[PDB]
Amino acid sequence: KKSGGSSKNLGGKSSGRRQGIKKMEGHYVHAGNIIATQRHFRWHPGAHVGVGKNKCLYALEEGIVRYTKEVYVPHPRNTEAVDLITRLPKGAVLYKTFVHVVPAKPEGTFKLVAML
RNA sequence: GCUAAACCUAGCCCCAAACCCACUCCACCUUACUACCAGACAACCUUAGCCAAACCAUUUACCCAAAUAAAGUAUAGGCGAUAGAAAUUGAAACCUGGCGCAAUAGAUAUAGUACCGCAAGGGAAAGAUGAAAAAUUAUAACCAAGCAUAAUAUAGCAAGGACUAACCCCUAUACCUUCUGCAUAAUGAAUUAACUAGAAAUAACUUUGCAAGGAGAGCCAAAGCUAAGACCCCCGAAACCAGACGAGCUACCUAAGAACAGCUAAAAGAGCACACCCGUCUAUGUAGCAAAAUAGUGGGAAGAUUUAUAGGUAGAGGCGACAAACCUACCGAGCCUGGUGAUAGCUGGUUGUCCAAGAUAGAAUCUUAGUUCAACUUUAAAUUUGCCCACAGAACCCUCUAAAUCCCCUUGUAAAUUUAACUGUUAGUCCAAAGAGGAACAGCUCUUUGGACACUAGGAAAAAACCUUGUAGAGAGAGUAAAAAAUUUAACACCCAUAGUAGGCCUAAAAGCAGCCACCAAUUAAGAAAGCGUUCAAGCUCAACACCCACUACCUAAAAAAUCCCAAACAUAUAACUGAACUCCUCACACCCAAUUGGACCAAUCUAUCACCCUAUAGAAGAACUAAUGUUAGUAUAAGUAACAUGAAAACAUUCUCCUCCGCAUAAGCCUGCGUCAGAUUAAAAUGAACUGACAAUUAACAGCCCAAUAUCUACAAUCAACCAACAAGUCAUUAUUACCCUCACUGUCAACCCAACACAGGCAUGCUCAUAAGGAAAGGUUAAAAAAAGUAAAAGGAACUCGGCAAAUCUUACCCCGCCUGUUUACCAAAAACAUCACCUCUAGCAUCACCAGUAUUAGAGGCACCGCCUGCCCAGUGACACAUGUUUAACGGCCGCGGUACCCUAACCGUGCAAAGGUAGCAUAAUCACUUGUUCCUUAAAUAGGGACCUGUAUGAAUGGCUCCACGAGGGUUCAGCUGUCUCUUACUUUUAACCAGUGAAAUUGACCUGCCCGUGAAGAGGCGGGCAUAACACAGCAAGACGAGAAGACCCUAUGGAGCUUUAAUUUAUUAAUGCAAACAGUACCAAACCUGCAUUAAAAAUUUCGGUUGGGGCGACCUCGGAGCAGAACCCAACCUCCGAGCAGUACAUGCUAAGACUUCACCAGUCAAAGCGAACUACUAUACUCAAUUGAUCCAAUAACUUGACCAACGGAACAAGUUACCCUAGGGAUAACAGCGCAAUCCUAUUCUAGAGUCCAUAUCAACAAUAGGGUUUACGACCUCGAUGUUGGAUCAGGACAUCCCGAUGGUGCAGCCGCUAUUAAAGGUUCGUUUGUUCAACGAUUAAAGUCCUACGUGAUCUGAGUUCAGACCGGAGUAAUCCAGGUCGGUUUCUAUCUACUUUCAAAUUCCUCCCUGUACGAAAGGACAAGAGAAAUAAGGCCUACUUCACAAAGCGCCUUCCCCCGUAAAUGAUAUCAUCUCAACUUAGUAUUAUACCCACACCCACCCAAGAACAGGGUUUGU
RNA sequence: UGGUAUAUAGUUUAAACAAAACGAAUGAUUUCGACUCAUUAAAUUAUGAUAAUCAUAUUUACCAACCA
RNA sequence: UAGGGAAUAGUUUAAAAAACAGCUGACUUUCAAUCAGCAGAUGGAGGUUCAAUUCCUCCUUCCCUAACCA
Ligand SMILES: [K+]
Ligand SMILES: [K+]
Ligand SMILES: [K+]
Ligand SMILES: [K+]
Ligand SMILES: [K+]
Ligand SMILES: [K+]
Ligand SMILES: [K+]
Ligand SMILES: [K+]
Ligand SMILES: [K+]
Ligand SMILES: [K+]
Ligand SMILES: [K+]
Ligand SMILES: [K+]
Ligand SMILES: [K+]
Ligand SMILES: [K+]
Ligand SMILES: [K+]
Ligand SMILES: [K+]
Ligand SMILES: [K+]
Ligand SMILES: [K+]
Ligand SMILES: [K+]
Ligand SMILES: [K+]
Ligand SMILES: [K+]
Ligand SMILES: [K+]
Ligand SMILES: [K+]
Ligand SMILES: [K+]
Ligand SMILES: [K+]
Ligand SMILES: [K+]
Ligand SMILES: [K+]
Ligand SMILES: [K+]
Ligand SMILES: [Mg+2]
Ligand SMILES: [Mg+2]
Ligand SMILES: [Mg+2]
Ligand SMILES: [Mg+2]
Ligand SMILES: [Mg+2]
Ligand SMILES: [Mg+2]
Ligand SMILES: [Mg+2]
Ligand SMILES: [Mg+2]
Ligand SMILES: [Mg+2]
Ligand SMILES: [Mg+2]
Ligand SMILES: [Mg+2]
Ligand SMILES: [Mg+2]
Ligand SMILES: [Mg+2]
Ligand SMILES: [Mg+2]
Ligand SMILES: [Mg+2]
Ligand SMILES: [Mg+2]
Ligand SMILES: [Mg+2]
Ligand SMILES: [Mg+2]
Ligand SMILES: [Mg+2]
Ligand SMILES: [Mg+2]
Ligand SMILES: [Mg+2]
Ligand SMILES: [Mg+2]
Ligand SMILES: [Mg+2]
Ligand SMILES: [Mg+2]
Ligand SMILES: [Mg+2]
Ligand SMILES: [Mg+2]
Ligand SMILES: [Mg+2]
Ligand SMILES: [Mg+2]
Ligand SMILES: [Mg+2]
Ligand SMILES: [Mg+2]
Ligand SMILES: [Mg+2]
Ligand SMILES: [Mg+2]
Ligand SMILES: [Mg+2]
Ligand SMILES: [Mg+2]
Ligand SMILES: [Mg+2]
Ligand SMILES: [Mg+2]
Ligand SMILES: [Mg+2]
Ligand SMILES: [Mg+2]
Ligand SMILES: [Mg+2]
Ligand SMILES: [Mg+2]
Ligand SMILES: [Mg+2]
Ligand SMILES: [Mg+2]
Ligand SMILES: [Mg+2]
Ligand SMILES: [Mg+2]
Ligand SMILES: [Mg+2]
Ligand SMILES: [Mg+2]
Ligand SMILES: [Mg+2]
Ligand SMILES: [Mg+2]
Ligand SMILES: [Mg+2]
Ligand SMILES: [Mg+2]
Ligand SMILES: [Mg+2]
Ligand SMILES: [Mg+2]
Ligand SMILES: [Mg+2]
Ligand SMILES: [Mg+2]
Ligand SMILES: [Mg+2]
Ligand SMILES: [Mg+2]
Ligand SMILES: [Mg+2]
Ligand SMILES: [Mg+2]
Ligand SMILES: [Mg+2]
Ligand SMILES: [Mg+2]
Ligand SMILES: [Mg+2]
Ligand SMILES: [Mg+2]
Ligand SMILES: [Mg+2]
Ligand SMILES: [Mg+2]
Ligand SMILES: [Mg+2]
Ligand SMILES: [Mg+2]
Ligand SMILES: [Mg+2]
Ligand SMILES: [Mg+2]
Ligand SMILES: [Mg+2]
Ligand SMILES: [Mg+2]
Ligand SMILES: [Mg+2]
Ligand SMILES: [Mg+2]
Ligand SMILES: [Mg+2]
Ligand SMILES: [Mg+2]
Ligand SMILES: [Mg+2]
Ligand SMILES: [Mg+2]
Ligand SMILES: [Mg+2]
Ligand SMILES: [Mg+2]
Ligand SMILES: [Mg+2]
Ligand SMILES: [Mg+2]
Ligand SMILES: [Mg+2]
Ligand SMILES: [Mg+2]
Ligand SMILES: [Mg+2]
Ligand SMILES: [Mg+2]
Ligand SMILES: [Mg+2]
Ligand SMILES: [Mg+2]
Ligand SMILES: [Mg+2]
Ligand SMILES: [Mg+2]
Ligand SMILES: [Mg+2]
Ligand SMILES: [Mg+2]
Ligand SMILES: [Mg+2]
Ligand SMILES: [Mg+2]
Ligand SMILES: [Mg+2]
Ligand SMILES: [Mg+2]
Ligand SMILES: [Mg+2]
Ligand SMILES: [Mg+2]
Ligand SMILES: [Mg+2]
Ligand SMILES: [Mg+2]
Ligand SMILES: [Mg+2]
Ligand SMILES: [Mg+2]
Ligand SMILES: [Mg+2]
Ligand SMILES: [Mg+2]
Ligand SMILES: [Mg+2]
Ligand SMILES: [Mg+2]
Ligand SMILES: [Mg+2]
Ligand SMILES: [Mg+2]
Ligand SMILES: [Mg+2]
Ligand SMILES: [Mg+2]
Ligand SMILES: [Mg+2]
Ligand SMILES: [Mg+2]
Ligand SMILES: [Mg+2]
Ligand SMILES: [Mg+2]
Repeated sequence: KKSGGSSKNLGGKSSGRRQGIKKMEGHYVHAGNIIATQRHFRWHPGAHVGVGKNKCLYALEEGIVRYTKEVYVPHPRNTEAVDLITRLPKGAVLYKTFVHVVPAKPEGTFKLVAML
């Protein structure tokens, strides 16, 4: 009988992006394999780890994935990060979580091919 | 032992072969089956649609002249669904058979007959001996249901375990379907027999053959190829189209006919009133007399009347005084056949045994009742890891610094992935936990984690979701698991008090105690005062001393609903026992999940070959029925029930009694259908006969069946036809000339009769009779209960009944609304205010040989309004029409304002301003007119939501969509005087019918099976069937209607379906058709130019056609929403919903290598799409965090179109998008749904109600006489909501009548406590449910108001108790009006008039709770107690009444061997809330859940009933039957 | 019963610390008056809290309703 | 309860203008009319934009519509 009002909120129907870690600590990866996806920089690229447009971390070499805590030093051109470290107390250091790939195989080997 | 059972032929089916094709005579196209006369009418012309496309709109296979192959190829196509060649290639061919049926099969077939239908057309059923029936006292018996032989004994899904024993004991909630879940009161089923339902490609698998080849040309082939085997149901709509058949009913019309007494007036669409026509109201009837009737009452009855006969109009239609009427007994558009096995995402159904595995995140979708992908699940195969998991490791911003997860060697285990091939599931329930919404309600809704259920067992009482427990068998063995409810409450001090001082101040006063300051001090000891109190004072307590032991607790305070409480019981014998399908023991072992899937066996039948008292191995298939409101047949149940029938006596000769609705004849129709003989047949009836067989019969004068030609003639009604007067202007006639001498044939003739399925209470024209000279019988017999039906009479009253004076009686006044009037309509729920109508007005048309019309603008046609009377106002902006250059037109569609201010208020002549085409004029007005509204006032009634007259901005009155008056009329609606009455107070008596009993005959719906109880509880939420209790030998008959969610009709309300149809339109598409215009074509004439018809191509109208009308949704509608991104819910890998909470997007800017290419990866849970990228080529570069731009989303598939190419194109926003389609249905239809609303129940308790706790405030003071705020704690289930659990193959819904059952939260009556209780009246609380709780006016009302009363006129529940008991005013279909909405169809919370209420009782229950009675008033006490006065009791006692219950007839009254009331008689106990004594714990006191005493209690008292084979028969104050009483009154 | 509005001099009426209006008085003015002008008197439904705002009950207004 | 629209000088309208009203004068014996001058406005709050009656958002007042079916 008595009619009621409607909800005034629209949208909010987006689905999950299925982002996060794809390769955990100790996993074996091949060159090109995506290690992690993210919308903001939660994990930073370390050794033999590339970063794409969308902050996607991928393996540059074949090997084992490792996660570490390292000291963060921004690039001087980056003004937002450089305007933050100049306001820190003398003695403080910023830390961030980096992901690395420890290579497994060597670049190659020298083989005998002829005896001239 | 009956009924029955059983059979093998009749013939039929599919092929082959072969082309096929008459006859005695007579008759047959007119009314077919009819001997015989003047004619000329003639045949051809695209099938459409269902359906498919999941809608639909282009489109959607249908032999078309050779099997195979080419080939499902070329090609076509909303390039979708699907459709689909050819060239070319090139085979075989002996009718006489059957792994076909065998009487529900096979042809429908014993036959296109019987029968149904006007017609087209539809369309059956069944038989059974034997060699011989010229062997008929024959051919044995044994078998379905149903019965009989032979009824029954506490108790219960009917059995099982058993047992000496049938029953008694113990255990046990029918089946199918459908669901989250059914004993469910959800579906289907009476039962027996028979019949009745899974059809196939692709690929793959299995088993042979051959093998780089296979195959009996085609084709395939990187082990393939050939062959075989093995997988895809049944019934059902409303509809659509084509072609036939129908106007003997009905609607209208044509031709020529008929009927209408009597009276009044004599003029009549006049009145009274027969025949006749219609069908107003009431009752009855409701499977009937009747698929629309009967009785009574009513309307009309010389006209727009009624009616017989023949003919005409036919479904894309007709007809229509429009009711969406009627067109052969369901017309929103007929019937039949066919297309047609229409379609159905929907319901129902789906047939042998046994084992095994087996419950599922989600996405898209005109999609959420479905489907596809994924996920889960199954089988086969290959391979190698899967599950469990150690450290280490995974973010800052930030609020819960969460339980956890992700990753993961070891370890313990045995699964996992991949490949191949498939189906089903995709409508979820509770519990725990984390949360969202709602109300920190819901058996509520939405997500997540896990569990259980949808499988077994045990337990929690019964029990889907809680606990225990799972792997299957036998056992008269054992050990265990879970598993039983505990609690009982409030005593408390005694004793004593002098003084500075009335401290100071304030104050009228302030003295311990209104306020401010101080708060010192006397006495052994006592506050410049802690609580009451006083106007201020007085006055009473507390803190003090003394005395000596109060020598305490300071942890909780209640309860009430409705049929009947609910196991029975128990405080004391030593913790162990009982207890499963778990586990052990002896033996055995494939032997307990829906859908789905895999596998092992098999009945019968046919065929091949065996076999040979009924089998084997194989091959085949119409291969298996406890269920489809299934089909046919048989037989039960209801049920020997409902219902049906014959006037009397007698010599069967006749007579008597009573009806007379008639009767006789003709026409029509029918066709031998009560004449004789006979009968085994038949009626209720083993004389009669309408049935069977034979025989006979209706005789023409009545009637029917007619006529030579040509030309020609026919002005003057009828009505007693004469006066007279009319309009509606009428039914009757010849002559001339020619031709023409035979004559009585043929047919109908009966009856008790036709149309309605009937030997039907219906329908049926005319003449005479008009109450009969003709024709008929209401009672089978008895009894004389209820209820019911039809009548008669009724004391006193006289509408108090009721929605209403319905009905009955009686013979009557006045008024209002609507419509003028007679008239017409929804055959079968509406007769009316609706339609028509005289009159008025608008529009169109200047004319002839089939309508209008044999007419000509004083005409005809299309429409509106509705006689008359007074009137019909303003608007042409918009739409339309006309005219076309403006323009014209509303008696065409339609429309006809607002703001602010001013005379005290109200109002505004007036002032200011804007808009419009014009601004609602006259009039009327609380209306039949949205709501407000029961508006105000007068009349009317004792009392008025009624009615009438007025007042009235009515903001939604209003003028030919006609407005306002006024005669007459009305089965219209409303009010009323008077009278009348059984309508009512308040019923009663009698008669008839029915009824019951006897006799005869003998139905229907219904039926899972039944060995068919009550209470409470439980439960799919309302139990005869479950749990706990109570009750209980068996059995008929008559009554009742509370229940069996009783019977009946697959709900008509509501929702759903990409289901239908009707109507409307500014929905989409289209103009075939019709009309007009233009061009062309055709055609001619003297640079100009050609009539029309016809054809083609365009344009514009008209009138139509086809198709559709999205979804989500705490039912639908309205509103809102539909794609993408960020945040929270979701805290830590990923994922996660709500019509949940917030913020955003549908770009922009910079580059111009945002160039080419390419490993490896992520992925919005599928697909599609989307995303990140090393190296490399080529560039750039030595500075630019440059080498995939910044930016969060910043977006759109295929086809198609454009384009030379590159490339571009949709707010396809319903955003995975249909190339293009809206409304309405109450005129509606079909399929379903309790998956989904409205009534009811159930849950919940926000709202509502009640109580308690708290003590601010009110009450002069005074918190608790009384009332009560802010809040708190519980309970109730009467309101309004919310939820969607049972029911939509039906649970009938308001109020009232009838009868009431129950709760107490008590309205009166009773007993008590308190009072701001003097008394009389009251307020409040405790206890009490035995008894009682009125009549009236308006309203449909429940309520409410009012009038008069009462001791009181209680609150609630019982399916808002009760419709198989009633009522239908209201609500709530089909008709209609008003206002409003809309272009219209149509619609509204609106108002108004009208509108069919079925049921024969099978079961349960009940049908004498036998018998104590309640209250008011009067007198008296008493003018007493009380009291200033006014005023005015209780108790005791007495008397008289009312009601109720139970009886009776002396009188009265209705009546009369009797029954009744209006009359008379009788009527008997109590209830418990408290108030008081004695007296301990606690030596006072204290009514004591202390022992005890009293008010103060009934084994409710007693009363009633109490014997028993004379009993055939009769009588009765006894009674339905039976029974009972009497007969010492059995001629 | 329900909610929704409600209140201001003596009345009438904006607004609450109280504004204007009718009437009253007073003068100014006129030969005297009316008009006019000026001046004066005159009020917040009352109860409890915030401290002047919410409540509290009244007060009259205002619409709502058995049901099928 | 749901939904749409509106708010501009004291008043009524327009896309920051007019009209009156008001104030100041002239004309008239006086008033009115007339003539000549002067003033006054974007309900409220918040935000974008250099700039907002003119782009959005919430609140107040008022208006209109719907509030249905059994
Ligand atoms: K369809
Ligand atoms: K047959
Ligand atoms: K059920
Ligand atoms: K049912
Ligand atoms: K059932
Ligand atoms: K069934
Ligand atoms: K005819
Ligand atoms: K069903
Ligand atoms: K569906
Ligand atoms: K004092
Ligand atoms: K006959
Ligand atoms: K009849
Ligand atoms: K006679
Ligand atoms: K009729
Ligand atoms: K009538
Ligand atoms: K016009
Ligand atoms: K009236
Ligand atoms: K009146
Ligand atoms: K009109
Ligand atoms: K009438
Ligand atoms: K009587
Ligand atoms: K009954
Ligand atoms: K029923
Ligand atoms: K709901
Ligand atoms: K869509
Ligand atoms: K609720
Ligand atoms: K139902
Ligand atoms: K005591
Ligand atoms: Mg989100
Ligand atoms: Mg989501
Ligand atoms: Mg289709
Ligand atoms: Mg060919
Ligand atoms: Mg046959
Ligand atoms: Mg038998
Ligand atoms: Mg038993
Ligand atoms: Mg079955
Ligand atoms: Mg259900
Ligand atoms: Mg059950
Ligand atoms: Mg039952
Ligand atoms: Mg059903
Ligand atoms: Mg098959
Ligand atoms: Mg069609
Ligand atoms: Mg047709
Ligand atoms: Mg006829
Ligand atoms: Mg006839
Ligand atoms: Mg005629
Ligand atoms: Mg006459
Ligand atoms: Mg007459
Ligand atoms: Mg008459
Ligand atoms: Mg007619
Ligand atoms: Mg009509
Ligand atoms: Mg109609
Ligand atoms: Mg079908
Ligand atoms: Mg199994
Ligand atoms: Mg779509
Ligand atoms: Mg689904
Ligand atoms: Mg591992
Ligand atoms: Mg799913
Ligand atoms: Mg639930
Ligand atoms: Mg003192
Ligand atoms: Mg003093
Ligand atoms: Mg003092
Ligand atoms: Mg004293
Ligand atoms: Mg005092
Ligand atoms: Mg003091
Ligand atoms: Mg003391
Ligand atoms: Mg045991
Ligand atoms: Mg076991
Ligand atoms: Mg076993
Ligand atoms: Mg066998
Ligand atoms: Mg066999
Ligand atoms: Mg079969
Ligand atoms: Mg059978
Ligand atoms: Mg059957
Ligand atoms: Mg019976
Ligand atoms: Mg009978
Ligand atoms: Mg009879
Ligand atoms: Mg004759
Ligand atoms: Mg005769
Ligand atoms: Mg008789
Ligand atoms: Mg009889
Ligand atoms: Mg009777
Ligand atoms: Mg009488
Ligand atoms: Mg009355
Ligand atoms: Mg009267
Ligand atoms: Mg009455
Ligand atoms: Mg009458
Ligand atoms: Mg009339
Ligand atoms: Mg007249
Ligand atoms: Mg009718
Ligand atoms: Mg009628
Ligand atoms: Mg009329
Ligand atoms: Mg007019
Ligand atoms: Mg005005
Ligand atoms: Mg005024
Ligand atoms: Mg007027
Ligand atoms: Mg009205
Ligand atoms: Mg009356
Ligand atoms: Mg009007
Ligand atoms: Mg009108
Ligand atoms: Mg009348
Ligand atoms: Mg009439
Ligand atoms: Mg009998
Ligand atoms: Mg049944
Ligand atoms: Mg029960
Ligand atoms: Mg009986
Ligand atoms: Mg009965
Ligand atoms: Mg149904
Ligand atoms: Mg459709
Ligand atoms: Mg269709
Ligand atoms: Mg659509
Ligand atoms: Mg919908
Ligand atoms: Mg809804
Ligand atoms: Mg909408
Ligand atoms: Mg994916
Ligand atoms: Mg590179
Ligand atoms: Mg979509
Ligand atoms: Mg998507
Ligand atoms: Mg209607
Ligand atoms: Mg139906
Ligand atoms: Mg339900
Ligand atoms: Mg309900
Ligand atoms: Mg029920
Ligand atoms: Mg409750
Ligand atoms: Mg007080
Ligand atoms: Mg639910
Ligand atoms: Mg049923
Ligand atoms: Mg009580
Ligand atoms: Mg009572
Ligand atoms: Mg009821
Ligand atoms: Mg009943
Ligand atoms: Mg009625
Ligand atoms: Mg009515
Ligand atoms: Mg109307
Ligand atoms: Mg009537
Ligand atoms: Mg009835
Ligand atoms: Mg006395
Ligand atoms: Mg004592
Ligand atoms: Mg003592
Ligand atoms: Mg003077």
